[PDB]
Amino acid sequence: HLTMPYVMPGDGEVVGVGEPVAIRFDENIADRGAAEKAIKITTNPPVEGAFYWLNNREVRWRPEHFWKPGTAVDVAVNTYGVDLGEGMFGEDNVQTHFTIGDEVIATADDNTKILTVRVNGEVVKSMPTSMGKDSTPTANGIYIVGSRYKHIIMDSSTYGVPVNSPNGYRTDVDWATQISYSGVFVHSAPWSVGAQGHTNTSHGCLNVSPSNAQWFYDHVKRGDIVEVVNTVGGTLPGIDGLGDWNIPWDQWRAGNAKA
Ligand SMILES: *SCc1ccccc1
Repeated sequence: HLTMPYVMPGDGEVVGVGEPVAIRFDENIADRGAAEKAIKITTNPPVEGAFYWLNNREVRWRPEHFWKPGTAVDVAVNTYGVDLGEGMFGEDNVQTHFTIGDEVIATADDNTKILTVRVNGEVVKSMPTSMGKDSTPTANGIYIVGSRYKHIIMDSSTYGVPVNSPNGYRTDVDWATQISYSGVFVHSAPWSVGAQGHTNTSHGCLNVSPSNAQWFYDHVKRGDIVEVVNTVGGTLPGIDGLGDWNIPWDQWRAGNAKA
């Protein structure tokens, strides 16, 4: 019984200031503490960080605050032959190096209905946006940018939710940047340009103009941050998959290796 670790982000990547280290196993880990002790993270400049498990197969490590731009990170997952509990052994090691890019923080403020992109503190874009309508609102919180798609079909049935049901949907969109595993995206919405900056019309996604969505796709990278503030929604879950920063540091740091 072997289990293979997979580390994100990829070796040689540049990622945003929000990117956690992720170590994800292809089997449930019975002894989380054993996995944690086998994983060594080196930072330059050196920063404290801590492990927190999103579920039984994936642990994350990050610092208290967003990474400092230019930080170099080395991840040594020394799991080959290590007993991860219930007679499961690590199949191999993984060794990954990556670097933190520029500080890119985009804030969507429902009081202004503008998505402002700041690069190292400077506004580079101000994008009118239309967010989730009151019945399906966009959650407030900190979102980590994930994958991007030039065109993607978003079908609720991907999440076990029938399309012709209350929480259902089926649409195709261009220039989509993923910001939660729950299915929140920044994307092109030419049909809501009138409403962008004025009225929330979406199902939760951040609708922007075709040009702004393409800009986002081209220039915002994995690990950059989107913050949503002042909506009528709740808070993005800490264990979403891209919601890691919504867990306060004191809780994160304490971890969940015994849970
Ligand atoms: S963008 C569609 C969507 C539905 C539910 C939750 C989040 C996003």
